[PDB]
Amino acid sequence: EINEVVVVGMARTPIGRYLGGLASVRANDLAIIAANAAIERAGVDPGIIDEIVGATCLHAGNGSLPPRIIGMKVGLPVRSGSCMVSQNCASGMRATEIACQNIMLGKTDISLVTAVESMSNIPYLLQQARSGYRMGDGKVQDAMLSDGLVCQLAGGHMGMTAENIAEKYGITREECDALALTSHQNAVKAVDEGIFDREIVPVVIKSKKGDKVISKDEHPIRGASLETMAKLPPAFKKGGVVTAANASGINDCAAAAVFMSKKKCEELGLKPLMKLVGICSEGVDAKVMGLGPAVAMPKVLKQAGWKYEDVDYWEVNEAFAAQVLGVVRMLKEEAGIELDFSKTNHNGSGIGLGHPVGATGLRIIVSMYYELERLGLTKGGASLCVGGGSAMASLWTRD
Amino acid sequence: EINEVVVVGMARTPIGRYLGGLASVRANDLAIIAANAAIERAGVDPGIIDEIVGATCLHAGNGSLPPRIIGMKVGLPVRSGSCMVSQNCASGMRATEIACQNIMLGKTDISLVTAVESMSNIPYLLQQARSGYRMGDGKVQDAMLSDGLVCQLAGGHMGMTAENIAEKYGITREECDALALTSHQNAVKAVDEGIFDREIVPVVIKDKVISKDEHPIRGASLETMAKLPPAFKKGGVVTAANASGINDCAAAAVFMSKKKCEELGLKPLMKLVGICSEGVDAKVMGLGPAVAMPKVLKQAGWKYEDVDYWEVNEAFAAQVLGVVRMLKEEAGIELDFSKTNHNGSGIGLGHPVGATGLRIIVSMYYELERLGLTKGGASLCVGGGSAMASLWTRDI
Amino acid sequence: EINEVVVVGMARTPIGRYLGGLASVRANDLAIIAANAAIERAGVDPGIIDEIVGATCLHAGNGSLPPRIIGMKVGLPVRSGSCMVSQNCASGMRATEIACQNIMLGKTDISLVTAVESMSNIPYLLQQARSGYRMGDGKVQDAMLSDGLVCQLAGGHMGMTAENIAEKYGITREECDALALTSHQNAVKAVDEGIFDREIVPVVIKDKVISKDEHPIRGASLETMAKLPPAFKKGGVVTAANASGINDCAAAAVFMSKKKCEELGLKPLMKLVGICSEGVDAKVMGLGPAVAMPKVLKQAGWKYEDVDYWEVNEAFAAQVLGVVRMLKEEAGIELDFSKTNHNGSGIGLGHPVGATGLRIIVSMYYELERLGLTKGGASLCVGGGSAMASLWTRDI
Amino acid sequence: EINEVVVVGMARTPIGRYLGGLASVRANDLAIIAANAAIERAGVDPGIIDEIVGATCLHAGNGSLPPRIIGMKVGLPVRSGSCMVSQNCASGMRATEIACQNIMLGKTDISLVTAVESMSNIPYLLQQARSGYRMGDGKVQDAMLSDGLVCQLAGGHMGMTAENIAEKYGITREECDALALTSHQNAVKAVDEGIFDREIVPVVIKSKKGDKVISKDEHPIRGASLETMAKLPPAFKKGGVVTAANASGINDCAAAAVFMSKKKCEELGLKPLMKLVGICSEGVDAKVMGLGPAVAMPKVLKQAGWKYEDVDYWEVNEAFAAQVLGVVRMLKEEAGIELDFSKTNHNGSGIGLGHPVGATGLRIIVSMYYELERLGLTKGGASLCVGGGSAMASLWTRD
Repeated sequence: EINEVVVVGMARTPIGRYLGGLASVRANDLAIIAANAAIERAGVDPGIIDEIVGATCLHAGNGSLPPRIIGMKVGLPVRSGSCMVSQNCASGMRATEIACQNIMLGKTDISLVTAVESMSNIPYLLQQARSGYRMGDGKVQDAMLSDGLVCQLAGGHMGMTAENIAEKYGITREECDALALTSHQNAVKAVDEGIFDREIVPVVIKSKKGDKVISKDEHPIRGASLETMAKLPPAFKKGGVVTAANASGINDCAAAAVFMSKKKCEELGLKPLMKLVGICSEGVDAKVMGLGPAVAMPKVLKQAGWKYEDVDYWEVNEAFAAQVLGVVRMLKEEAGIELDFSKTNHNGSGIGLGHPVGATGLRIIVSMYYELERLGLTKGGASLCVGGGSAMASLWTRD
Repeated sequence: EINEVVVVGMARTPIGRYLGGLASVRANDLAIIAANAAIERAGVDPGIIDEIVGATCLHAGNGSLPPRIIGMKVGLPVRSGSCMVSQNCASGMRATEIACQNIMLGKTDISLVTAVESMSNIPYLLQQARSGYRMGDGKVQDAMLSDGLVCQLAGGHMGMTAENIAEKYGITREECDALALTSHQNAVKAVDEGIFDREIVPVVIKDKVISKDEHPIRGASLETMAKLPPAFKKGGVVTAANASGINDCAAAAVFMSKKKCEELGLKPLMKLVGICSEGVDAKVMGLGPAVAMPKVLKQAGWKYEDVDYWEVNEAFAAQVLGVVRMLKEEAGIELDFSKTNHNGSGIGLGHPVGATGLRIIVSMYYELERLGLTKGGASLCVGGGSAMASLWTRDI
Repeated sequence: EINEVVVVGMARTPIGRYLGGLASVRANDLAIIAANAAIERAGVDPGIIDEIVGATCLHAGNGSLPPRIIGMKVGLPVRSGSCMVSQNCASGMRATEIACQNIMLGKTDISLVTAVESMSNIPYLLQQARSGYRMGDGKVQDAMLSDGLVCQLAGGHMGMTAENIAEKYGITREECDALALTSHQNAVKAVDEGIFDREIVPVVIKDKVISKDEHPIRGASLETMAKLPPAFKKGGVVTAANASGINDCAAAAVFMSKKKCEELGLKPLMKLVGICSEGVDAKVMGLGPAVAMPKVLKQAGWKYEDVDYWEVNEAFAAQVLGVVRMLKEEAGIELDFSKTNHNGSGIGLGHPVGATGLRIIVSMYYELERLGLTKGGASLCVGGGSAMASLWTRDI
Repeated sequence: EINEVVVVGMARTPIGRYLGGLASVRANDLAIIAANAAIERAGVDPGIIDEIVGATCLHAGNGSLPPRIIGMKVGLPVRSGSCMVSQNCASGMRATEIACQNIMLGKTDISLVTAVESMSNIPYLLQQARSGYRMGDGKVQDAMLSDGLVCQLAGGHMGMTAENIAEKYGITREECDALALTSHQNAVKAVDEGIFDREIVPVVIKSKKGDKVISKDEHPIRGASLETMAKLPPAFKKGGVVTAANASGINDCAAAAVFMSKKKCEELGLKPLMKLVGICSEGVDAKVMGLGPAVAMPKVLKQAGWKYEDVDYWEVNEAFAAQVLGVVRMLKEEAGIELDFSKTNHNGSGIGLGHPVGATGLRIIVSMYYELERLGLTKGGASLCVGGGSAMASLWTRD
């Protein structure tokens, strides 16, 4: 029969601003810092880790199979496995599943999962450079948009799909700005109070004149007020309800985690932090991808036999304020769920802290656990929508 | 209670030459052709497919999560799952594992796997364009190399790790050119004989049509191989002819739990027996198969002799000759070439990286079917070192 | 006291096709070949040449002040002067004027003029690369168009200004295709007959060699011209075949004061009589010659009848038919095609922009020499409108 | 016989910093501002100007025959001539010659000369984009270097040729920094005192929130001291004497001038500012291009029958401090000239004010005149070295 899987170490870097504090740190070097932190915290010798499952949305520019580069540099054995997975925003959560199911089936005993996105260092593409443009102008493409944020099925930017959710359920700019403010404010609150200090591993910038250190998330807007939110123009559509402040940002980050079979963790005398309960995907139409969590969360709860009210804390990534309010509505209408804001996103989410696409899937799992630990809770869950529709959700317990 | 996994449909496009007959068709449309072919050969309604696991080495330029695009265009339901996986050369073989483990654990009942590489359409990269070059020249990088064929751990192109194996085992070029020739000739023979016509779905150009593998060096002679200069090292044994080629191709397969196939009334073609990864040092990643094949065999309770036929990709002639030998010295295996790569391999037919991992699986089965055999296996080395191997049986 | 100006040596390379036989040779090395040819045909020691006036339309990609590089490689003394001039299509004809005015005023005694366009090697531009794109797609611009063929004043490609002339004078396509055909056929005839062998210096490829003009549409028929679609306007009279082509070529000439040529014991080939510019509105820049030819004729005291032969570049069939007519209506000139463009022109032989201005001068002379004639003239329209014209005589 | 030529109007924009105040103004729009200023100051109807001779070093990116665009936009008649000339740093001075010799020979009566270089907006090149890179990496080239500052004949940057002059004549870092300081200090002096206000025409940046105006040259280094000059590292060679402070800068600018036959200026009742006396080129080896002025200045003086001491004021462009000190030496050794620093570059030159390559050739002529006018002098001269060697010099008088 299948093994039980546990998490033994978890870490993430700060979430940097687009072209901000971490713009000088390429994705692989952020992954190495987060991976080393998780490995040390677990107390496992990197030489016995069986594989690395690396998550990222934009491979381009980071070399041949970056996860193999990241694994070898943190000391994985050359015998270890390596692969790179992408499910857009849920990349880190799908890497977690792939690794855990490998452990479930006995294929591995210890698996490293890295999730990273350095959106400040995504290159531009020259599509016709190989065979030549022959004649006439072409396009030098921003890969972060053409290969990531701009969905072909949706027809435009992710923000447009949030506008669809606002239209369908009739969400207004006032409701979006209200929710968005709390995220910026909650994020500001937790950042300055040091709530993220435990999970964070700092990133050190090796400047020539000196040596700077990034230890704090830097996306949230300080001094946000309900009237300041109302002063921003629409960011993606004329008269659209989505703005830069009520929409998740563009950001850099890397998260990592060490997973293990329950019995391997016991053999090594290590401390299991929490146990995988469930994890799965479930899609919605690309044009309303934001509602994915409203179908993934009930599904994973069914697979595990839990009721929504059983989960002690939730980390539901806020891609856009309208997107969240659409999830609340769909969860009330087509599910029997009244989203418990008192046990969900306590310290801000994507809107306030940012959305490093490739890292976020695992980021919210890391943050979920450490919030459980700070509040002495037991059962946690994390879900998030995905560009294209295929959303994910996962459930965990601290035994 | 763990579910049995069977393959109901498989397809692949012809293996086009670098900048050749398929250069005008992008990766996504190549994957769509193969997937539609595998779907109709399985005879399943694409509306009930639970997920797509898409393999490719270079995502750059192909849009947002191509596997989601590929799935929706071939008719997957919006509730289906989607993801992109890369294990360099074995990407197609890892996507298979991922989908098969989803079926093993009951997460899904029907999973579509696509594996594609359009190396003719890999874009070039401008790394400093976003923040600006400010002053001074920059680099317009060939992503095919910087993000694929050139490995930092190995210190250079994949061909250097082939040269490293040559030095380790003192493999001369004559052995490299001799193996390469038989790979080119075998590919030419099987292409002209139409052996690949069953597995192939043709690519229509919007009105020309490509339907034959076009990489094999025709008229290859023992001595034409000797006149070519080394390609990656001064005085090295690796040449363009005895090295795998750069190519375009797409392969697809529809997997299912055995209970689902019976319920739907379809015919399982072969059942998964074993699948696994196992790595070697990046400097000699070509030796990967020599550790992955004995492992998957041990995992499955199979001895090497049980396998009727193997599809073992030839990344480089020196690499294969190193695998033949490491298997002899550190394993108890004398590689049986009479039961391995009958119809040319990576050297003769080409190496469309993203698709190869699954391509050899497809070629494996149809050779089992053509020879009335039962047990088959496939394995391949991987850039970086993490090789893979798999075992299958038609005796469901 | 103003000095008399004579031409002692002239040369030109074959007119290669866009991305054709000369695509591998850059502008500078094409100019070096022509210049060396003109130098030895003049029989002058390049060490005493006082300056080089280099013409080209697209400097981008050819290094720092190419004319200085060209001069030093063909053996000009370091004390020599150097400069680059551009009047789009007439660049070669303006460089000639500049050098001839330097000789007229005693500033120099020997001036070398090179005129080159390697349109196959014009680079693409990244306008935002320096400061950064920050976010969002950008443009990779074809400089050949943005910095040359596409004119902002005219509102579009050079072909639209040809269409504008067609509407102004109601010129149908049948007239355009008919003139185009004779230009293609005449070019084919003269190419095969070796008439251009005297003026041509062949280009050696490092070991193939190009020596014949390769643009003429062979087997051109009245009805093949009618099946081609319009190229620049919906329902427009301009097609690729009746429009001038994109090409590569270099021409060179060594000018001298008549007193210097006698002092050195060399043979003057022809003497400058008149040269000037005169513009028209950019929207109908093709009509330029209809104002530049009567002006230079008036400037020189020559009537049109005095000129034995003309080389008038054909930018577009409609453009020439407009020039023929504006010359009739506003000037007293009925353009004598029996004494104009005997051996194909821009439509048949191509339009290597930077070189054309001087190329037609070279072709003019050798036709005068081939026919034993004396007085010659050359003129051409220019992107933007500032056309030029010149008059020459072998009766020094 | 040949006509006498006069200048009737002159203007230039401020010299902006590389990527500085004028980085948003493309070369053609700077040329239009300078051209309109010169035309208005001359008091000539633009509809009768016979031609425009446009000077610039880097055409790329500025459209089809920019001088024709610039001429039509300032109101030249469609009958007028147009052409673009380049002699690297002497581009503006060669455009002046071409136009003047056209007037000398009766080909034109009124000629507009524009000289511009917007080095902040020089594009990058993709050389193999047309036919394709086929396979392997290429180079995305900085055209300002590959097509301008980097000389193939010299083997490297212009700064290297200045190092050759320092080596040949044994010029030391101390002598270079001393001269360079005075240029920065003299430039600072004249800028703040408004000495350039007459010749300058301001450039207006049409920002959205507001409207900013550039009216002052912005290259000179404020607070320069002899010890601050000694603190900068070599900019182009190990242990080289050339630094960013003692080397001319990278800058944006446009200058323009209206030239006329003496008799055409009289017919229109206009005021001739000064009369062309002489103008010519003379080259030196590309590897020591800096010494060009030491051979061009004596030559033009011979053509005109003047002695060096006859010139009331000189504008000799300082490309590099070592380059100038080499000119002083060559003028003393191979010419009989003791460079009169008391009548040369009173208000700083290329080192202090900057070196917009395409505009400088005419810039120093404009500045030369207005310094003559401020000091009530009569005879002026302007010369400058050129990348590759072909240098130029010109002589003028206020009658």
